Amino acid sequence: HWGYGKHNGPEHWHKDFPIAKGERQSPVDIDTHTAKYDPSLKPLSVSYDQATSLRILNTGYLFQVEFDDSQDKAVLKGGPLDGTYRLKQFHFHWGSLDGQGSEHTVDKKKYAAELHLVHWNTKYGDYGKAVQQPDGLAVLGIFLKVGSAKPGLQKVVDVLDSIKTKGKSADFTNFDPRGLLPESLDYWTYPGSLTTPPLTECVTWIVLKEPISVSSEQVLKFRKLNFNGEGEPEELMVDNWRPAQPLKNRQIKASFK
Ligand SMILES: CCCSc1c(F)c(F)c(S(N)(=O)=O)c(F)c1F
Ligand SMILES: CCCSc1c(F)c(F)c(S(N)(=O)=O)c(F)c1F
Ligand SMILES: [Zn+2]
Repeated sequence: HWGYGKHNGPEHWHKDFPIAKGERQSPVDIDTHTAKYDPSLKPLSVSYDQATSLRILNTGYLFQVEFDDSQDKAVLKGGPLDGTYRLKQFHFHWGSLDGQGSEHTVDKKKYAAELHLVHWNTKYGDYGKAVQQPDGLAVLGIFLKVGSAKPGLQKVVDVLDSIKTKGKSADFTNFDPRGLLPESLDYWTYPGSLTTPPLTECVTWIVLKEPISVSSEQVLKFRKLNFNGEGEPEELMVDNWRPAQPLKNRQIKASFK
């Protein structure tokens, strides 16, 4: 199966998922000097006041926190989006070293990790339909740098030892994703794709300019997870990021400056 290694990593994915070589692949390098300020973009509206987390899961590729998306609770709207997108899950990608781990880059700068909050377009009724459509998903991306601890991340960090291996889950209720946001909602936006197979071109990317700070100890705990399942040989879950893909004809828009 696909993964992040020499044998089955990003450079191999095209053989099972030919859209890997498509015209709107993600992530990309964000060249801050060619991005266009767009005074017509709206401020993002991130409404997470009624978010209901359910569960945290080690998928064998990453870990994800899942939300009850059976009602209009936690929604993203505004900015470049038409309509209303419902929060389904967040997850992270991270490095073996603090020097790498993010999927998007900024003027070629790699961050230690990248948080993705995945939302689906409620015009399509549910996630499984939405992920098939060109404007099905909106993913909010937030860079992590290593520095001061992020207090709102600690509840996540502390549960990871209960989901060390592929397929493990744990109840994860009452987690507030507002704790993971930076102060500023200034963003870049561009049309792209899932960054993991099946690499579908269904994503409007919204990448915040301001990183959040996490401690060395918090990211260290991400790196103790395992790609493998229980009772299989230990492979640390590190470097689960796809490198930047060709921008092709696309324009990155900035909400600011
Ligand atoms: C023997 C186990 C690895 S075989 C393999 C593979 F090499 C891939 F590149 C892929 S891919 N194109 O999905 O990365 C794959 F699914 C595989 F099963
Ligand atoms: C694979 C599709 C099922 S889960 C998923 C996803 F929805 C994403 F948007 C992304 S991402 N990285 O494009 O936000 C992701 F990595 C995922 F694993
Ligand atoms: Zn992701």
